Amino acid sequence: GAMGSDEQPHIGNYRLLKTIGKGNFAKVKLARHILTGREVAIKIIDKTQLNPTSLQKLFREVRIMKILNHPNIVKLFEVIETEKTLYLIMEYASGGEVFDYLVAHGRMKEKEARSKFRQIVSAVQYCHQKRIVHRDLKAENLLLDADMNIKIADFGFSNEFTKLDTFCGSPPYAAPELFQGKKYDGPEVDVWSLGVILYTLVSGSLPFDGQNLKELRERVLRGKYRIPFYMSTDCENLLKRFLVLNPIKRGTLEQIMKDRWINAGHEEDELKPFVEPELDISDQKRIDIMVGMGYSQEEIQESLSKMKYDEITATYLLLGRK
Amino acid sequence: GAMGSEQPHIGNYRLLKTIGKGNFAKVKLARHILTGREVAIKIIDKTQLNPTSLQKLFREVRIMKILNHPNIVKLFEVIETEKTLYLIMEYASGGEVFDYLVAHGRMKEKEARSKFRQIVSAVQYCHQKRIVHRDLKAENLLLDADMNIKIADFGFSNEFTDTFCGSPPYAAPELFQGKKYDGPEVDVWSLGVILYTLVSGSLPFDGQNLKELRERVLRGKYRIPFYMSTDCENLLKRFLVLNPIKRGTLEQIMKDRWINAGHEEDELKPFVEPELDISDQKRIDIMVGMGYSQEEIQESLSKMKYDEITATYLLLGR
Repeated sequence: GAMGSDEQPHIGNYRLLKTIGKGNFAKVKLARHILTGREVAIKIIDKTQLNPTSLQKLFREVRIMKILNHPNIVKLFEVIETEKTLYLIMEYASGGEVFDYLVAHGRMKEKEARSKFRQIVSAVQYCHQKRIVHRDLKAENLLLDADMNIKIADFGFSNEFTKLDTFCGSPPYAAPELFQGKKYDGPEVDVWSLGVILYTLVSGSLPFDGQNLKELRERVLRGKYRIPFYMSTDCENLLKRFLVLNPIKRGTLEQIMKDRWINAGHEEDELKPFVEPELDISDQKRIDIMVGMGYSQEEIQESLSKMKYDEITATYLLLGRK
Repeated sequence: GAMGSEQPHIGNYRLLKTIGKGNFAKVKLARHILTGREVAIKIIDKTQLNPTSLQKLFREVRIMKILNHPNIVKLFEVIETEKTLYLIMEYASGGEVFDYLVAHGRMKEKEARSKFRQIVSAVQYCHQKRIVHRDLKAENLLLDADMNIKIADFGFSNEFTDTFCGSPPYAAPELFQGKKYDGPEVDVWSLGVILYTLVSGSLPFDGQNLKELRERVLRGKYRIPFYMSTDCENLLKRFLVLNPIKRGTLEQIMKDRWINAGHEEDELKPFVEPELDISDQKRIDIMVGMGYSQEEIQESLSKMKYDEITATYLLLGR
């Protein structure tokens, strides 16, 4: 309700700073957590505009979001739900989109590229192991935070909840089996997209481009791409593992993590499937601070163990980093 | 005498369809004439048994007489002839829990909860009577007409029920470590596997052959579906513990949050067999109406003979 003399609007314990994404059934605002100081990105979804089927799908998606806990996937911090609106307090990536960065600053050096691709392959692999496939990757799915770390956004989140824009991003990342008419589900598809993502990181360009769809299709179906003169032969070899026309001949991410290029300069640190560490819900330094914010220990233990995504849990998580 | 070439009888029971045929034993649906109640009769050809099998058979009869729990198939009466043995017991019309799962999908946690309290109670009770199964399968959990659990053949061999069919997936990891495979801990692990089926509608560990099964059981990792409450997940982490020493005890597990949700003042606690009421006049008067003497009733009921009076009295209880 109005909070502070002459300040910005608030939802829940969050100060709303500025709209940083508009479009369709959803807005996104930058916000600051009053209790804690952290900045967050808050999804605002108009429930009003949604039918009961959408509504139910949305909630199950929000449930998936809760399960995703990876250093490179944007984390969910809190759900505030009103009568007309749904507020998803997400982790904030100020860096922008990866591909945008690439256009602005040119290609990445293979070392820089490797560091990011490791994170991307780790993140997308973690999602596959949980049987979450996206099958629709666009530039808009890969973000950078203020620390130039990869944050994957909206993975497993359907497009209804992010307007006539649905097909802008997809074709350059779509796998050839879409244009052939063979089945277009399965992690195989995502793998195709990841190879494309690799290419843009090290070349600063799309491996398959086109002035129109006809032209993009032609190239994608044919699967041929410049190996720019600067591209190390190991990088060329990695690409061969991702961009194979026949989907069953593509490498799984689990195998690909063993590749010579992905592991270069990481002798003792071979990339592996990510093992989710048990969330410590007993950090007493953190609990004491919240006691100080006027929350009872009884109530903290409860929201934490229950793992409800309310203001208590959020504060804890945000206290943080994260 | 005969019933007319119409269904045959044995004792006070009329014999309807056969519901299970195995080697050594058959099971027939039957109706108890005096009372109308539906029963299952296990018919065992003594004729074809060597002394050892005979003894195993009688141990299983001893064990049924001890176990009395609303969720363990009860014994009502025994009829023995020099050559045939009939055990008259509760009918479970619902079939096997796992079958019901496969047919109708997983239960909602509220539903899985109330079945699981029944299962936990019953096994803890057997452990309390010092009876440990070490061989939990799907066919050990049946459902009755009212959707209540009825554990069958707990504490038995399977000689009188093809045998290694269902048990590997419920087998405890120590089975594949050449250690000792006894102790209630094994039953506890299996119980963890059963939870998984109730809430998921499938198995936590599976494989196309023994090796594959072993590898997954030994690793002890398993999928947590999106729909599964974190409380349910936490409770599972108390049963599916690779180290037999670190596995939760039933008596402690009964106090779990999940186990008790929607039962705030009615927490799960070890079962306490009440003393059998042998003094229900309402029933006794009905029985005297059937031609039984007042005192032959006490004779039978005190001693607890599993004869025609005892069966009649208990059957009148339901």
